[PDB]
Amino acid sequence: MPLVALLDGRDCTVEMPILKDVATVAFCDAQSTQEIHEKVLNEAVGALMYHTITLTREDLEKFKALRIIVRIGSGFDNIDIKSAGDLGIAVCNVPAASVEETADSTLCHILNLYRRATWLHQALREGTRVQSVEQIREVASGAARIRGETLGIIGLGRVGQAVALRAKAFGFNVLFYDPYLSDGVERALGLQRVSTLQDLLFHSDCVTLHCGLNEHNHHLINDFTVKQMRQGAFLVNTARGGLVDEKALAQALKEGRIRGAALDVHESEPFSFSQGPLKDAPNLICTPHAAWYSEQASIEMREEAAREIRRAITGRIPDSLKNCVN
Ligand SMILES: NC(=O)c1ccc[n+]([C@@H]2O[C@H](COP(=O)([O-])OP(=O)(O)OC[C@H]3O[C@@H](n4cnc5c(N)ncnc54)[C@H](O)[C@@H]3O)[C@@H](O)[C@H]2O)c1
Repeated sequence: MPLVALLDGRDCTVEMPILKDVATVAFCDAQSTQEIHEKVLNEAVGALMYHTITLTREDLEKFKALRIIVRIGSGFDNIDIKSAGDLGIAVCNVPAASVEETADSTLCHILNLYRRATWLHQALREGTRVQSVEQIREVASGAARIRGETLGIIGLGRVGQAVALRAKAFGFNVLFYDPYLSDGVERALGLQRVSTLQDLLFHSDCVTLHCGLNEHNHHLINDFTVKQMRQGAFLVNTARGGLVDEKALAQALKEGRIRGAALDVHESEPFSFSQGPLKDAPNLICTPHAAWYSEQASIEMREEAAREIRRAITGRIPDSLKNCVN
């Protein structure tokens, strides 16, 4: 049978029953290309991969039989799909499984910044004693009233729309910037749309990123862009690290130009509070790229990825594929 390999993973239990009579399945548990055994490079007809490994043109050229790559997730910026397309390699993803999980994690981070739950809990872990009202106000200093605040969403796709709908219920004003959507999309949803990134940053009290990382938005938030944000604004990023210049963010947090930030993604992952530009940045909440996760979402995307692999080997590429992103 054809060989299909899980590149940056070791567990294939969910995929096995779906691919049993279709392909030989093997895993590499690789963090890089040089960790992928020769057999895979030479014979692999298909590959399943998460977001922890990157495939450049050089890497893709090492596979000699590879005809399809399936990202067990939605973002495929860790792959050079254009070169994959040149090498005759179809690339697909699983766009729907974690939409709600990610939007809910986004709202969690937004609420943690406004309500300071994570920081208040920590203050308590460190032994802070809050006996009087004066003490309560001091320890919770910065906790804000949400109603009336403007939430600026950058990228109104699947997650952006889910966040917008949830945000409305807390009394947030929502605004969004998304240069690729057709006009009128904002009407059906009852949201306000702005024409440029600068307008969105200028009017938002809390900015949330929900765009895919592409060739035109690397470091969308940088030293120039950060200066266009309101004083004391919050930044939330559960989209892609690299959309944000950590150096510009660190300074901003240190200078107080940005009151706080919540990041589930970072320029360099895995993330560490002892390494990088955010080394000793104040008011920073971080999570290990886990916004997408729930037991149900994980199983859902893995079985969908498995089926897509099955369609590619049993059917016709790219005709039989449901989510090829070319
Ligand atoms: N950290 C996580 O766990 C996790 C899980 C799922 C998705 N994500 C990420 O969240 C993002 C949104 O995914 P969806 O929500 O699933 O993706 P999507 O493809 O449905 O929507 C992305 C939206 O961004 C818009 N966009 C692209 N470039 C833009 C720019 N420069 N400015 C404004 N808008 C821009 C697109 O037109 C599109 O509407 C992606 O980057 C995805 O990789 C992260």
